[PDB]
Amino acid sequence: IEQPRWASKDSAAGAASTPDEKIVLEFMDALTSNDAAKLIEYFAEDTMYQNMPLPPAYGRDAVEQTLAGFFTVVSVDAVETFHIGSSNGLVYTERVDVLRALPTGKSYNFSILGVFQLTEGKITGWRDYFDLREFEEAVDLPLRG
Amino acid sequence: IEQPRWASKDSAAGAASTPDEKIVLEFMDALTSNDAAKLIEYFAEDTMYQNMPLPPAYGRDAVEQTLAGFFTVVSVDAVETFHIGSSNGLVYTERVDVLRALPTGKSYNFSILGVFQLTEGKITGWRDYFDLREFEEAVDLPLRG
Repeated sequence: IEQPRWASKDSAAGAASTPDEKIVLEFMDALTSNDAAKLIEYFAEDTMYQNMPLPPAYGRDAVEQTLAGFFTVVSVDAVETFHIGSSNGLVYTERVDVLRALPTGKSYNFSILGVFQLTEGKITGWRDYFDLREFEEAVDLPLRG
Repeated sequence: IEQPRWASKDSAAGAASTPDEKIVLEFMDALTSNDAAKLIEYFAEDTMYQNMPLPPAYGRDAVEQTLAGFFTVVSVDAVETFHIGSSNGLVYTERVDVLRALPTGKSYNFSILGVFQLTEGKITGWRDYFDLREFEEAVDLPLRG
């Protein structure tokens, strides 16, 4: 997938310049592992993960459960981060995730702006904002929201 | 509107601390005017506005047309900004917008994360990321995506 017209060099992923920005970019790379056990290592005990506005997962256990269930029906084939930046303890990623439904083989491009909060290098909060119209079809799980 | 559990006092709207952050907050306040003629004044000639992943408006004319059309069928009744922050020339707003359908009187709460790029105090880019599942019903305009 190509770089959008509005992409700004000043905030490109390769220009990450804080420890937290770099950790989040590592996490973005690890997403294609489709491995909840690998991914949960990035989270603190006191944490949350939410695909807005679906019910949020609070605590590391719930997060791991959610990720595991997700990777049961969907593969993250690619993550392209156009922008990374940070402010007042929050890290922002403007990106596209390519998701593939395991039962159907259909692929989906999701334009996503996500916010991360890290405490001592571990994720205490992750909220992704994107259009969920196709997320329902892409994920063979009830959304519950 | 209630403060979400994950809200950080460190990045609260009232703590906006750069000229750009303050401008974007002023624009957030102006949205409830439902007045495209008022709103387009915040924009540069070279600009874009997109509700991801719907077709983008490029140039000031298209943006004003889009805003006018939206305000023909929907009222922005409230904008609650939980977080504002900025980094590498971009401004981020984590917020909820309350939209009301004019033909039905039905209200909708949208959880939105928006990125803004400003040049000399004027909007050069505005992209809102949120779930469009209800946007379709909320807006009595054909979606082009």
